Amino acid sequence: REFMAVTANNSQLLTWWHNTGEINTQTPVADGNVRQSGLYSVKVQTTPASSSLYYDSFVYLAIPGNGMSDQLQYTQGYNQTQAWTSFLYSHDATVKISRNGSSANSNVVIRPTSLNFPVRYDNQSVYITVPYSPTGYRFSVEFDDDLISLAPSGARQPENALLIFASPFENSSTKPQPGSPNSIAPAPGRVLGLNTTSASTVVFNPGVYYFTGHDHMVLSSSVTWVYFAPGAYVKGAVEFLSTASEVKASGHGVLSGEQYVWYADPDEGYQKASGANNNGLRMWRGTLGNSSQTFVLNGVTVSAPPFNSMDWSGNSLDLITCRVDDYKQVGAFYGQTDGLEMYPGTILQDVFYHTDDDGLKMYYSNVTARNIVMWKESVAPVVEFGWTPRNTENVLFDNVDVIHQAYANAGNNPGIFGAVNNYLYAPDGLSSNHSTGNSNMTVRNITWSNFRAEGSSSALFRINPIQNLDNISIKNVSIESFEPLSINTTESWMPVWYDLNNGKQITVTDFSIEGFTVGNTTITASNAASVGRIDGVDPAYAGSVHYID
Ligand SMILES: *[C@@H]1O[C@H](CO)[C@@H](O)[C@H](O)[C@H]1NC(C)=O
Ligand SMILES: *[C@@H]1O[C@H](CO)[C@@H](O)[C@H](O)[C@H]1NC(C)=O
Ligand SMILES: *[C@@H]1O[C@H](CO)[C@@H](O)[C@H](O)[C@H]1NC(C)=O
Ligand SMILES: *[C@@H]1O[C@H](CO)[C@@H](O)[C@H](O)[C@H]1NC(C)=O
Ligand SMILES: *[C@@H]1O[C@H](CO)[C@@H](O)[C@H](O)[C@H]1NC(C)=O
Ligand SMILES: *[C@@H]1O[C@H](CO)[C@@H](O)[C@H](O)[C@H]1NC(C)=O
Ligand SMILES: *[C@@H]1O[C@H](CO)[C@@H](O)[C@H](O)[C@H]1NC(C)=O
Ligand SMILES: *[C@@H]1O[C@H](CO)[C@@H](O)[C@H](O)[C@H]1NC(C)=O
Ligand SMILES: *[C@@H]1O[C@H](CO)[C@@H](O)[C@H](O)[C@H]1NC(C)=O
Ligand SMILES: *[C@@H]1O[C@H](CO)[C@@H](O)[C@H](O)[C@H]1NC(C)=O
Ligand SMILES: *[C@@H]1O[C@H](CO)[C@@H](O)[C@H](O)[C@H]1NC(C)=O
Repeated sequence: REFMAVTANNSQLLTWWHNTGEINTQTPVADGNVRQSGLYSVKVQTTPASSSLYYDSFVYLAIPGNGMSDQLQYTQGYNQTQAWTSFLYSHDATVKISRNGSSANSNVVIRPTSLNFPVRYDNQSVYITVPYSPTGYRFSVEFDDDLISLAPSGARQPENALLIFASPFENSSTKPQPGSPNSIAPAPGRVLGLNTTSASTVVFNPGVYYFTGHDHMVLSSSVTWVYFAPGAYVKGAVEFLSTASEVKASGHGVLSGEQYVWYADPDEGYQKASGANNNGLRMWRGTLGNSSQTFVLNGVTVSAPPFNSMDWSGNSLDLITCRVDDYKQVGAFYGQTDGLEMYPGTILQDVFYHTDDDGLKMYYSNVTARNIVMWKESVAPVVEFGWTPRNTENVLFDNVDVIHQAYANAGNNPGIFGAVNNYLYAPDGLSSNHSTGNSNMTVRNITWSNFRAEGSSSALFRINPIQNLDNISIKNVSIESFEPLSINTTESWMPVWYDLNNGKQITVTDFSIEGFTVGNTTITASNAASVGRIDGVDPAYAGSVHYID
């Protein structure tokens, strides 16, 4: 009979397919269709490896502009595309990647490079041995003959990326069990009524769903759980109306914003927002009441966000906290596609971020984020804590691998650790005016450890002390190489700042750097400037920046 995909559904491996897959690299796909990679084929086999059968795993594809040519102006203008595949496993597995029959053999580089997964080449295919881990893995497979140079940094990156998201099975806390109370399971196609349903749980089983570019998933006040099953592909954006103790989004399905134009404004027919009013449609949105709420986000893959990925509405955001795990953001080619907000007390781990703006937004206290892989695009720092002076303390960001960066100029506000200017006076974040800070606020007890920047990188830090800084520690940070000196994105700095109202000088206390390396060179106080390119620390703060060797 004619060939057909064969998927796995057993205790060791789960893969899925879409019969409405559409090969398309220039226009929007049909409402009920799913853009599929025409370049990469992926199959998975549970070890031990043998002549046994390999199971097909659907490879999704995201492209800049989502097929809307008039939206390309809102991207960086690169021709890069991003493909990815997800599967669940509970045992070591071999991932077999195949390109078309006419493609020549080419070695690959897996990022993060610290994974060191066994790789073998045979039968015009690439075999990667992915070990099982309860936290799973999220990595990039980069073919040497697919690398291109991104101007003006010259960064060497895949023209057609392929991401592999291997995740653990779903337990009863992330998957609606049989007999789950008061649930609703919409049929494939246009999804209606969720904004008025009396259901508590919305279940998206395998299939394709869409809300169009002029509506989104507004969930009624009774909905406290939305589930995206592995094999479910939902075109839309989520907004909870519930003010309950917990609102949750889980499952390993996909939530895609590809039908929305950049900066789509829900209050204006979803047309591009007027005057950068900051009302672009978020992929995750909620609204607080007068009581605490926890946002649990687990397993989901978000693709093609039309604006910031997430923000909660409310006068007091101190009552919201997040619990994020095994989550990914892909195909975020548009500008201002920020990573998630990590509200007070948040625990975020095992995440993959493709972002063209603020990545790890350190705006709240008692936050812990670890095991993150980031494909930083061309705008904003990897870590952001500028824009507005704040009282923030007790933060730990650990094990963050920035596998790529492609900045272009100083105006992009480049840097691994950055704090841009005050948004109220410098909307684009860059200004020589450093007298709008707040001497009455302090960011304290911050730890950024085990950060790794692969390939060419921007500056270690570009920090505006818009409020006092105290006890900030950088422990273990490796930069493989620096971007070109000519694009002015690699020199680190920290200018002296002053209080907006009384002119009191903002203070910096105990800012330590340890285990900082550039390529094969260890950075110390002696070569901090000449090799580490740290030459912009204000003389007033120089004595507060310590190199622990
Ligand atoms: C086959 O794959 C190569 C990359 O290996 C790609 O450049 C080429 O366009 C593909 N052939 C076609 C026409 O599908
Ligand atoms: C994509 O852009 C790169 C430069 O960044 C260029 O080398 C490559 O030829 C372009 N690909 C196509 C199909 O034009
Ligand atoms: C529910 O959402 C639909 C759009 O899908 C909208 O037309 C309708 O007015 C909404 N219902 C209410 C009560 O807001
Ligand atoms: C795997 O099988 C289970 C049980 O029949 C089913 O609920 C699930 O949808 C299947 N997964 C897929 C997408 O094939
Ligand atoms: C929060 O609002 C509810 C509903 O109006 C009310 O019953 C409750 O007393 C309020 N809680 C506080 C802290 O005032
Ligand atoms: C941080 O957690 C501590 C408990 O260790 C608590 O006292 C403090 O209020 C929290 N800070 C914020 C702003 O949530
Ligand atoms: C400091 O922050 C860490 C997180 O990095 C937290 O575990 C610890 O309780 C905080 N205590 C202080 C003030 O050092
Ligand atoms: C800096 O900006 C503030 C806020 O707009 C303004 O009040 C002040 O005059 C500016 N100072 C300089 C150096 O122009
Ligand atoms: C920094 O890396 C070294 C590698 O030898 C490791 O021993 C140390 O624990 C790391 N420091 C932190 C705080 O993770
Ligand atoms: C980098 O950008 C800053 C701010 O735009 C500017 O002051 C500096 O001169 C630039 N670096 C150089 C010397 O080109
Ligand atoms: C260190 O890196 C530089 C630049 O890549 C290279 O020229 C040099 O040979 C390297 N030295 C060692 C000992 O690896």
